[PDB]
Amino acid sequence: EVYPIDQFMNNTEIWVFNTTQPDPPNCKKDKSKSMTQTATSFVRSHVKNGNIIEENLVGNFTYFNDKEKVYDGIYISGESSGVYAEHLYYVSEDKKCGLFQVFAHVNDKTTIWRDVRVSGRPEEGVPLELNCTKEFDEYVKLVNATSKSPYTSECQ
Repeated sequence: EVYPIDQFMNNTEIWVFNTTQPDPPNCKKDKSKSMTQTATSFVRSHVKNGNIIEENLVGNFTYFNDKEKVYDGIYISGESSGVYAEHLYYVSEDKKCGLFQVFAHVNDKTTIWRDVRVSGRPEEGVPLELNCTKEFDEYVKLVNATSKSPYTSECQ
């Protein structure tokens, strides 16, 4: 069914825990700032050559699903990795794990990938909901993609 991306993104820190993005930078995370009824303002952060880069972005809520009552996606203008749309298509029962379809365009090159994102700092001995990670693993096998985790406990 459909999970409110506006609720998932209303968390202090959302980390990219696993991704099929090719060669992803380390320590990818979003930090919420504020939301209106129709858009969220947030800081998208990652590390490049030891430097923390922070982009102040606006995600405009929209609908991938048919019934158009629950926001499940955002449009993004000017994102530095070329991501123009993100579709939240699954969230765990405990609301800590979310699966994303990511649509990107840079330099006459248009790509898609998928993420497991975690609504908080992952722990040492607390695994994510099994259906969440397994559904992602099913996709990774189906498209024969390579998956990587941008996260380490050393991430600021």
